[PDB]
Amino acid sequence: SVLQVLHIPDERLRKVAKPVEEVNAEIQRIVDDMFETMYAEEGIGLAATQVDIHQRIIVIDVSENRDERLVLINPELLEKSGETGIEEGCLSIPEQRALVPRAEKVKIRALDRDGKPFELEADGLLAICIQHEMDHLVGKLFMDYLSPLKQQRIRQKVEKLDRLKARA
Amino acid sequence: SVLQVLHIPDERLRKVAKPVEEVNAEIQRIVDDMFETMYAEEGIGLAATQVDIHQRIIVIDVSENRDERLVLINPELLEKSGETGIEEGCLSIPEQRALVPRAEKVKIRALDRDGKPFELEADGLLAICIQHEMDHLVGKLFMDYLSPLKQQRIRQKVEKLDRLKARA
Amino acid sequence: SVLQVLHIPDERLRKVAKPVEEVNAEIQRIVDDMFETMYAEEGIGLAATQVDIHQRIIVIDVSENRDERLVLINPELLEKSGETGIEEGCLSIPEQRALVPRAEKVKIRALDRDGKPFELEADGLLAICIQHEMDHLVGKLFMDYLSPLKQQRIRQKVEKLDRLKARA
Ligand code: NI
Ligand code: NI
Ligand code: NI
Repeated sequence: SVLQVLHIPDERLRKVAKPVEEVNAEIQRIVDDMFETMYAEEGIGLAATQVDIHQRIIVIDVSENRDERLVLINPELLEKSGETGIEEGCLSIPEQRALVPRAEKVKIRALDRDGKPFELEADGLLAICIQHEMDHLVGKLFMDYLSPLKQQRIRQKVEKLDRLKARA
Repeated sequence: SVLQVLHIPDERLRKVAKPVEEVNAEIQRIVDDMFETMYAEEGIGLAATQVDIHQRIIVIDVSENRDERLVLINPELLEKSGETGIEEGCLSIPEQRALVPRAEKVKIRALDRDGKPFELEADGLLAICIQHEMDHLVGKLFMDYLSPLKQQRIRQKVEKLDRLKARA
Repeated sequence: SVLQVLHIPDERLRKVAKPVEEVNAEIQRIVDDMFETMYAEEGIGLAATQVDIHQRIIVIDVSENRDERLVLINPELLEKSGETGIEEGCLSIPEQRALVPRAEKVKIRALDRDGKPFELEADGLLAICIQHEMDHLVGKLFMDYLSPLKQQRIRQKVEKLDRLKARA
C-alpha cells in the first residue's frame, strides 16, 4: 500500500519514535509499504514517523537504477567524522531544498528486514541520507538547522503548495 | 496511517481476497488504517482490496455522528431476502452514483477486531453497505450491474477526474 | 444575528449534516444566532440545516419566558418507545401543520453549548420536538410522512405564500 506522507507544519512530525520490539510480519509489512510509498513519491529515503508510524524504521534507496533497498531498524550511530553539506530535500517539506551541516562519514549498527544485526560504514550521499532519516526519528527536520527567516519562508511555500493541491 | 484508495480502472480492484488466517496485531493495524482512511475520505464503508490488501476485511460506519465502528473479518452471508436499491457511491469510483439491485435484508456471520465470531441481521442502509463491501472482496464493483453504456460513461468520468487532477 | 430560514422546496433542506468536530467559539456563535432566529420567528425548535448550516446542532426552547434553552450538539438516539402524534409545524413549511407518527418516549445523548456530554429522557411535546429536529439533520421533513397528494398540497400552499410575500 501507498501511505500518506505528512507535511509540515504537522506536529506528528515532531514525535520521538520508539524502538521496534520484534521484527515480525507486521513490521515487514510496514517496511514494504514504506518502500512502495518512497518510490511512488520518488524520494531516496523515508522514515516511519513521516507516515505517522512512530517506531525506529528507515528505508533508503540512493541507487541510480532504484533497485537497491536498504532497511535500518533501530539504527544506532557508532562513529562519525568530518563535515559536509548538500542541498537536502524531504518528502515532508515538498519542493524545498537547503544546505544543512552533516558529518561526512558515519558508522551505524542496525537490524535488517529479517531482524539480523549489521554494521555499515557510509560516506557521500548515503551518509547524509542516513543522518537526515535518523533526525526524523527524534522529531528533527532539516529546516531546524536554518535561520528563523529561512524557516518561515519554507513553511510558507509549503502551505501554499498544499492550498492549491487541495483546491475546492 | 492513511492508505491510498485505488480507482477504476485499476486491475487490482478485480482480485479475489483470501480469508484472514489469524486475527493478530498485523491485521488489527490494517483495520485501524482502514478506518483512518475511510474517515479521511469521508466514506461509510471500505474493503481491504480497495487499498491493495487482498484479505477478507471490511470496515463500516453508517452512523450519523461517525462513531460507530463495525469490523467484518471473513464475512459470510447466511440469509438474505427482499430487494431494494439506492444510489450507491464508492471511493474507488469517485463522485459517481447509481442505483443498484440489492437484497433488502441480510444476515451475516463474521469475526470482529478481536477475532471473536458474531452474527448480525441488517436491513436498510447497513444491509446495502454490507453487500457492496462484500462484492469488493470478490472483485466486483457497483458499475458491474449497469448497462455497457453507463459503465463506459462512468469509466470516462473518473478518468477525466483523475487525469485532470494530476499535476506533478 | 437573525439568520434566514430556508423554505421548501429548497434542496439544501435535504442535505445530511456533518457532526461537529469541536465545540468552539464559532460553534457557540452559531448556537446563539440560531436561538435568536428561532425566537424572532417564534418557533420552539430549529435545526442548523434549516438556516443552511449543515452541522449537527439543534436548539429548542418551549418555555413561555424564553428562558429554558436546550442545545443538542451531535445528538444520538439511545432508546425510544411508544407511539404518538400531534399536528406539527415547522418554520421551513410556513403556516402548514400535519399529524405525524412519532415515538412517545425518547432517550438521547448529546453535547451542550459547552461541549459537555449529557443524557436526556423526554416524553410529551419535548420528545416529539427532538425527533422532528433530529430528522432535519438527515434531510427529512414532516411532510415526508404524508401521502403524495398531501405533500403536493403543502408544497403549493407554501409556494403561494412566498409568492405573495415577494411583491415589488
Ligand atoms: Ni525527510
Ligand atoms: Ni465501494
Ligand atoms: Ni422543522
